Amino acid sequence: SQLLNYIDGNFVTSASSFANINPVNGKLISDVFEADAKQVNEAVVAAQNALKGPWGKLSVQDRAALIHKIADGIQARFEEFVAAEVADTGRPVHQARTLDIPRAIANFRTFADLAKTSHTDLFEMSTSDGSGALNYTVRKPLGVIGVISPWNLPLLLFTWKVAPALACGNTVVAKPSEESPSSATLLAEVMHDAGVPPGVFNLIHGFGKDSAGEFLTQHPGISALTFTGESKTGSTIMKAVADGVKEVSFELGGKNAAVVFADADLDAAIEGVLRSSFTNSGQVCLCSERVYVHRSIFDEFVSGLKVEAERLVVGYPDQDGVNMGPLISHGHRDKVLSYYRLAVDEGATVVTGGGVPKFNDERDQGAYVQPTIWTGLSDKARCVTEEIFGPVCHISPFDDEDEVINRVNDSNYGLACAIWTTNLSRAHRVSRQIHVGLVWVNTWYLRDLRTPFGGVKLSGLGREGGRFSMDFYSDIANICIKI
Amino acid sequence: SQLLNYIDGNFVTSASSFANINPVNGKLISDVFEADAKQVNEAVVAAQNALKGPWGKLSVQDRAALIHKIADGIQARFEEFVAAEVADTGRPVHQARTLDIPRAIANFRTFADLAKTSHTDLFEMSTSDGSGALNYTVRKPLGVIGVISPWNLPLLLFTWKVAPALACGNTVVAKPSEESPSSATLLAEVMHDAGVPPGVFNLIHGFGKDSAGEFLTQHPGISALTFTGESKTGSTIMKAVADGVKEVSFELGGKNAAVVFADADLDAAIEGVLRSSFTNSGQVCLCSERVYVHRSIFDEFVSGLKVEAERLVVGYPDQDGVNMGPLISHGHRDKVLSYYRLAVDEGATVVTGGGVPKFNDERDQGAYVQPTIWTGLSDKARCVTEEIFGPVCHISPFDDEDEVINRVNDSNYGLACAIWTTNLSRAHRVSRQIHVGLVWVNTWYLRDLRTPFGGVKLSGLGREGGRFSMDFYSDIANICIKI
Amino acid sequence: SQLLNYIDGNFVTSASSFANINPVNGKLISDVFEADAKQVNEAVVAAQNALKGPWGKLSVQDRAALIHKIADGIQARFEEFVAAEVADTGRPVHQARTLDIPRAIANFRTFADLAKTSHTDLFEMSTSDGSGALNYTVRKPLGVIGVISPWNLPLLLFTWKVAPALACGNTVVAKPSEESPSSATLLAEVMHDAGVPPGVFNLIHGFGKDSAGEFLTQHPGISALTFTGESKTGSTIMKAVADGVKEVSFELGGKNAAVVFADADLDAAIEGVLRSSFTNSGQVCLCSERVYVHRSIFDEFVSGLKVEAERLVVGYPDQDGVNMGPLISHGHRDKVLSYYRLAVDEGATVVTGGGVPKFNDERDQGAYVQPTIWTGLSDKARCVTEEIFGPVCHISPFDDEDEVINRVNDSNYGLACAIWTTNLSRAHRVSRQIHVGLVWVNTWYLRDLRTPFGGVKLSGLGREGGRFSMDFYSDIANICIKI
Amino acid sequence: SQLLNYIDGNFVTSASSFANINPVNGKLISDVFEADAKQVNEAVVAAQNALKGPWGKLSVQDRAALIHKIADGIQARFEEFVAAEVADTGRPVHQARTLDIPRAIANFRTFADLAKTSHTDLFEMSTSDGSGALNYTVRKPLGVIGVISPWNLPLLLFTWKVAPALACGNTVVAKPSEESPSSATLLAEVMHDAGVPPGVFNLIHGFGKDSAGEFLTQHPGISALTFTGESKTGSTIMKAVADGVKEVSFELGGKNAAVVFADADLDAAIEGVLRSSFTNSGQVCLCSERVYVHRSIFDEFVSGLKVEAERLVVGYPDQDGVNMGPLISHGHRDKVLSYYRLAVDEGATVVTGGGVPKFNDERDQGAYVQPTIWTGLSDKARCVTEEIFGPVCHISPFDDEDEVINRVNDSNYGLACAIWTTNLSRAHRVSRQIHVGLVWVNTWYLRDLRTPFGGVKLSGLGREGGRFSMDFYSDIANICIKI
Ligand SMILES: NC(=O)c1ccc[n+]([C@@H]2O[C@H](COP(=O)([O-])OP(=O)(O)OC[C@H]3O[C@@H](n4cnc5c(N)ncnc54)[C@H](O)[C@@H]3O)[C@@H](O)[C@H]2O)c1
Ligand SMILES: NC(=O)c1ccc[n+]([C@@H]2O[C@H](COP(=O)([O-])OP(=O)(O)OC[C@H]3O[C@@H](n4cnc5c(N)ncnc54)[C@H](O)[C@@H]3O)[C@@H](O)[C@H]2O)c1
Ligand SMILES: *C(=O)/C=C/C=C(\O)C(=O)O
Ligand SMILES: *C(=O)/C=C/C=C(\O)C(=O)O
Ligand code: NA
Ligand code: NA
Ligand code: NA
Ligand code: NA
Repeated sequence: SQLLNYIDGNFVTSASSFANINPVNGKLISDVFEADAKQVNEAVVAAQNALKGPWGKLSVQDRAALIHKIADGIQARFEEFVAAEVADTGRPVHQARTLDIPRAIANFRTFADLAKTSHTDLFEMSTSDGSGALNYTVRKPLGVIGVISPWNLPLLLFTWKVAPALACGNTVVAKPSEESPSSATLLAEVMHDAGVPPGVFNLIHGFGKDSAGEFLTQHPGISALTFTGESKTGSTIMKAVADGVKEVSFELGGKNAAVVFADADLDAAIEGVLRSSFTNSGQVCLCSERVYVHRSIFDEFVSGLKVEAERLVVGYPDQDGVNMGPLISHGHRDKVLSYYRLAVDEGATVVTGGGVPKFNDERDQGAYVQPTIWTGLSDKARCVTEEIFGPVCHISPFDDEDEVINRVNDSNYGLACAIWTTNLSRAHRVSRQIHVGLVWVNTWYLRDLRTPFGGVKLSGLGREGGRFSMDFYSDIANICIKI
Repeated sequence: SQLLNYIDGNFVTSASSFANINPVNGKLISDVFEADAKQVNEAVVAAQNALKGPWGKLSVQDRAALIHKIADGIQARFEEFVAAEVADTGRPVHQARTLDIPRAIANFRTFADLAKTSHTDLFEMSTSDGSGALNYTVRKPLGVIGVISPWNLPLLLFTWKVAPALACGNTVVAKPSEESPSSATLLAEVMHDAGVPPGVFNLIHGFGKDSAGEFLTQHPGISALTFTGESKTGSTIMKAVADGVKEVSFELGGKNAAVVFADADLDAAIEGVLRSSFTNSGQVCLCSERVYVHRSIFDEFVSGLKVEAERLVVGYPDQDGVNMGPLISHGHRDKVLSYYRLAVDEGATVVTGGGVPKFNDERDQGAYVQPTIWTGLSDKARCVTEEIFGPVCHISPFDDEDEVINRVNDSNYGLACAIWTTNLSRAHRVSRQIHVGLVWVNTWYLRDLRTPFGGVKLSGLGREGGRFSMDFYSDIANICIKI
Repeated sequence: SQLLNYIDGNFVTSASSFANINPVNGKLISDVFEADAKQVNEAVVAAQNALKGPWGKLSVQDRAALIHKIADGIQARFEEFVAAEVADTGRPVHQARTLDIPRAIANFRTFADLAKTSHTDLFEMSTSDGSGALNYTVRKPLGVIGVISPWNLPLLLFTWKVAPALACGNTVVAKPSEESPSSATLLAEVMHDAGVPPGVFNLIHGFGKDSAGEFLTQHPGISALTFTGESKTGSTIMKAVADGVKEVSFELGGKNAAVVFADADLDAAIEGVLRSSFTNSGQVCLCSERVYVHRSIFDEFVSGLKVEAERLVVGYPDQDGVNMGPLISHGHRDKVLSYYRLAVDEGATVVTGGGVPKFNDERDQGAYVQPTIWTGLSDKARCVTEEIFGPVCHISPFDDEDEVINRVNDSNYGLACAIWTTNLSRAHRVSRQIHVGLVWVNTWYLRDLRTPFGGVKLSGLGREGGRFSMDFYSDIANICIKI
Repeated sequence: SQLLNYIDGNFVTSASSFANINPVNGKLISDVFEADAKQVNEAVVAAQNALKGPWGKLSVQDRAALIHKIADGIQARFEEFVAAEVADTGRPVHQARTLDIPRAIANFRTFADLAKTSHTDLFEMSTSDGSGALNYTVRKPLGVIGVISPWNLPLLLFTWKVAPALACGNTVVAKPSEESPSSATLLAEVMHDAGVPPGVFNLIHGFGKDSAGEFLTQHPGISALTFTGESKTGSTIMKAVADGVKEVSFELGGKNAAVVFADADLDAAIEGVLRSSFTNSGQVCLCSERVYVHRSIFDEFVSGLKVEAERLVVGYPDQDGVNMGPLISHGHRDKVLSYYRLAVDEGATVVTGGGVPKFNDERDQGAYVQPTIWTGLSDKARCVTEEIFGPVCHISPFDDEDEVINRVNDSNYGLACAIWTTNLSRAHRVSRQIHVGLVWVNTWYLRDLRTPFGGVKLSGLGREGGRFSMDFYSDIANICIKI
């Protein structure tokens, strides 16, 4: 497979290519052409020009119809996108079929609909002469949106940004993770086939520092940079755009906690924490890598989770009953296993997992690790405070509600939290005190696309979703008429 | 000993003081104690702790009531605030009495009221199991808000940030401009007398780089930094908070245009542009330093404006009929005069002004300049493209509507624009094509505090005002209940 | 052709039928089975029951998709719907193709989208015990919506009610005008073929008093009655539902004015008033039957409008260049002609029209009248104060802006007004003073479906459109959780 | 003591008067002049005129400040208002001090605040010529609001309607209950002393039918009628305004249930149903006259409530620990006692009360009744299906969740419901299935004034509160500008 850039209506190669590797077996899947600085310029300039072309003349209704046409395009190639997403990342086929590709479709449809329904405000005011004035606001395209996305939910996160950007009339220069370039490239094909005017959507491949990613953030021609990824990368991009004072929107992961209270449905909570720790092999920014369980049910909770975790099938994306594929790459697995070691050095008890499974086939050339549970670490351990981004959790007992709220909040991060309790007052009382952008009670990662999505502290800045995306991806302009 | 810091409920001095100069005559008004890094730490920690004190326990109704009491406290000492604002800045006593102090009181009242009325959102969704779920959002205090304000509308802009910060339940560490520290110090005494709990509002004095401003900016304990001032300082601040990924809100001035079309009420447009160019001696981020006038009325407009500008009385804040005071400082005076010279060098015709008036009294030791009108420069002239922040405007003819719209938008800034026209279609057609955050038609700087206020490009990031401030100064949290 | 009721998923006849007459030539088009009280009761009960079936279990997104399927079904038979609407009413084919059927399809799509995007409110509050409470609101189906619609824009107005009813999860019993039953019956076929569950949508044919309309109105099983038609009829319906305290929504026509100021674009105003007076042969609740024109342009406006009126082609629905078809029925024509003589008796100058065209072919057996302009009546003339609902307008001069505002507002109706002026202040200053639900400036009947649509005084009560429909066709419930 | 009408800024007598009776002892408190038809017309005409006077030139800020001055004026005479409401109704001094008078003050403050903060909508749209159009909406005063209020919470309910009416710029003609005219007459003095312009607020005394109530209702000069009281009276008023098609808003009582599930905090539920049944001697539209208790806790619950009920002190309004005053009147006690008898006829077990207390003093000439509890009635009994409006409740056991939901909903009414449960899923799952306007979980009659308030079925029409009031008491006008 060859994966090219898509710049100003055309697919183009580059001076340099890099390998896309399948993490299931270590095999080469494709050569990917790295955009250089010149090509990034070309994309941004094309994006700037396209804003003054046909795209800029479309009614909101026409624009929304075309975006639905994009989403029809993905649906018409549904299985091709499933296969591309699975090949890049090793994620289970059922996950790609139920979470990944459908969400990418729903992202475009949801924001296409919002572009049609959304309106703005009218404020009337008195003036000293008695004639009054009126202020009204409009939303306009911000301009060229730079989009930089990660490899953990490639098409979902890539379209989570591209859909609202296009729905708001912007043009886009978008750079997918070098680890998972395939579905974004098929998306370029869908755009092209749907007749999206040239320059409106541009796809550039490559890495971050000293590559397409960095060149994007440094380009004076963009009006905003939306990014999901590692928190320190957020800081770097924020510095990079500072001289342009570009608008920024960041979701930057975290060190999320699950809390299980004594009145929880215990079997429900065990299954739910199994899902929150090990979904996508723990490679969701929302995963619970810290878990607090009331002392009175701690042992029974830990025993039950150990049993469920050792029932997880780890293997081929299409394997019967598969629950976990590999990590995204050998590089990421190096990081995760170095934390597996660190946990033991910090004095953890390894409840289950802690290494890599032996398959006695090509999966041994892949990037698999075992689902892993720890117990016995202090709230200050590095494995309990630093984002690992693997299929792991540490479990600790607690006694008191105010105490556990403090321990959950005692973090430089604050993206998400999951709480288990059957008690009505506790759900609402505790949830509002957790210092994060997203709380789930008796579930996890349940998404209504209209809700504000973002984190606090090192976990991000701004919110996206619903009207928060409609506001971020638009110039909000106030027009005051003296009457 | 004159102007003290206010930290954790105590007025405190510092190791070093600096002079506050009266720009009317260059005399010393007061010594101001410069907060050092330790004192800035102390203020941030105290604000962090106050979030856990009784301030954090107030209901929204009680918090609002207390904010109204701060406003009452300003009103109670109205004329003292006027005298402080006038002493620091030389602004006309009438301006301080009508624009500055009332706006500051209205800032607290409007955001107190919005604190009580504002509400959030309820989203219902279906789920696989048929029982559904609820997402609802809440606003919570962001935490400690760092406020850095400029010297041009001292109390107005300082309260513009402090009022919504308090209304949203935050605590505050605020650093007013070294040039105009008096009214913010009186506001501290007002907070004290009102019984605002210690730590909730903290005042630190000093400069930017290597002083209280830089320190505030780099402190890990703040949750956001809101700033009004020069764009390049905005960029410095954006880099400073980047490692903490702190929320940011910037309004950074610009090079604003006024446009007068042939069908304007000519007398009103001349009066309007006289106000937009010379109010506060041209020291408002919203002033029109570039003016475009349809060729059919260009000479008449220039003639009329010249006559009106030369009627302006430049003098004492309590001078009979006074229109303009001095610039804020000799240092700012030097910048402005550097531009007055550059304008001649760039080939400008000096319709009026272009130097400093000769008063033959103590005003000669202050920082006055003349209101100045230029003509004959090209759209690329430095004097036409760089923010001067003085009482000056260049006037250029135009012929076509699409032409003038392009020349207005050909700028790295985009804060505000004023359009003069009596034509219904043109007003709405042209206003929506101007790439700024704020357009006024047939008026200027007419303010409804509910409206989104901010700029595009180098002129800012984000919006404040109304629900935009309620959002920026709050954590927006989403809570999802599985049923 | 025979037109059946549709009740509980089955097309059914009745003991009695009535004739559907083509107003172009007076010929019989169809027999229509009249629903009796007994069949009305079956529809209401089937609708109640359908709330507890599969319909009531659809997620909002699934309900919206099925509603888009209804719209797809109409589109798939677009030309059949065009032919049906034309046959019943005589409207020009081009109007059916551009206004009527497209708006019916748009009505369903607009409200299906609003069903997906709309959300409700979250209010937090403090309590005595310091634990606080939460109030959240939800939208639920009101229950069974009774829909009674008029003959002037049959499918347009029929679906304007049925679309939001269904979108909000209600079930429906709908009674279209006896003059225009055909497209409603086609809509019933589309609903059936789309798989809309039995009892969700019920179509009952008949008249008002002592027939289907009245019986629907009197049935205790409905939860609301939405109605567009004659004002006195709205009053009757309001009395009929009073004992059940049913929710009601009425749009009741009016005696709308157009105002042409001295600075109007005269040719555009002539064309605009031509359209506002004579569209659909003046059979729109929104038509201008009163026109005020500034004295300085009155003679030229009257002359220009006479020319354009006499250029209108009055003829067959598919005749080349046709502008106007007949009135809906002989009965309506008797009413209109009655007013035409009354105008003469009241002292009117007949500028043009005032009678019936003579075709010397089968159209003479139809229900045609001529477009008619009057001049010289006083503001108290009956022909200036009572809604005629034919292709007529009276034109009167004025001198003063406040004067004409008073004359427009001096009416027992207040549905719409159209104003013509090129002046920015005038447009906003005048529009806000007109006591109507809807003002247009320099256009007429330009519809954005998100806007509140409705009248004041005798012209209606309640608003529909956008969120106004979502609120009216829903129970709004507040749920207060003590924490 | 005399109570006059207040019309066009003047207190005026009438050709007739009637007795205001203290229900504690049947002693005459004052004579009340009964406005006649001529006087009502004079009030409506004065309110109509005042719309064009100084009231109507008020900015929204200035109008709100005057409204707050009205509130201040009530606070300034707080104890007098307390005394007037007690005298009229016999309510405990304590309830008047904490519930009635402060809520009346909060009603004006909350709507004055809303008046300042509320804004409207801007919708942009494409047009066929490519220039587009703008639709913006505005709120204007509806006109003259007719207000008719009941005697159970005289000032609270009088001001609940009057406050938003005035906050929206309307003028008011208000008719308080014949049983409780005092606090409203004091309000008129406050309005007057506050400088409220003549004609803005008019107070007319009298009864319903054939008196000031009915006359208001039939007057063609009002624009709306807002009413809280008996459901049949709402049906009467709806017919009365129907010929003018006036806007109507009704809150019409009900037969509200409380539901106590087995996992309720039993003690809390016992206390909560005590309050919900006997507050204001059960004369609240919101009281729980039907209570369902899970079978497993039924006997315990009844036992507990009997004991708490017999603890209640029934006596003088100022009497030591008084919990209950008398009924409002003798006529009303007759109605209630008649239900006490019917309960027995219908076969009910009297757990407690069921008659009148015996004082051996002036109170024996009052209108006291005992707090009563019944058991053993069927769901169809008249005592369990008809509004008594006394301090009575019937308690019935239930077994299943879906069962009790069906029984709660099996009512021609639907105002409020209180649910008791500690379970998170149940509380949300059950609350949304109750067919009422208002649900409380684990509390009762907890009021956030921003929330929508109203009932379904016979219990009302429309919603009031927050923006629902701002919309009902305003004309919503849409203004569409073609560009
Ligand atoms: N947007 C406005 O309203 C506004 C206001 C004042 C000045 N200006 C512009 O800025 C120019 C210079 O004036 P100025 O020097 O007072 O503006 P400045 O932006 O440098 O300083 C304004 C505020 O920022 C603080 N500050 C400065 N440097 C900082 C730093 N490195 N870190 C943290 N805080 C810092 C200052 O102490 C002051 O409170 C003017 O000529 C004008 O062009 C704009
Ligand atoms: N607002 C509008 O758009 C509109 C539309 C049509 C007619 N009108 C006015 O009404 C006049 C007469 O026309 P029309 O008789 O067809 O209008 P109408 O108001 O009497 O009837 C319209 C609809 O209401 C039904 N209806 C009539 N009486 C009823 C009753 N007592 N109970 C229940 N339903 C009833 C009809 O069957 C039809 O479906 C026209 O001349 C015109 O002035 C207004
Ligand atoms: C009345 O004759 C016209 C009604 C039109 C509407 O209701 C509409 O939505 O356009
Ligand atoms: C009915 O008896 C009580 C009504 C209460 C209100 O309307 C309220 O605002 O609290
Ligand atoms: Na890969
Ligand atoms: Na100074
Ligand atoms: Na017909
Ligand atoms: Na009484």
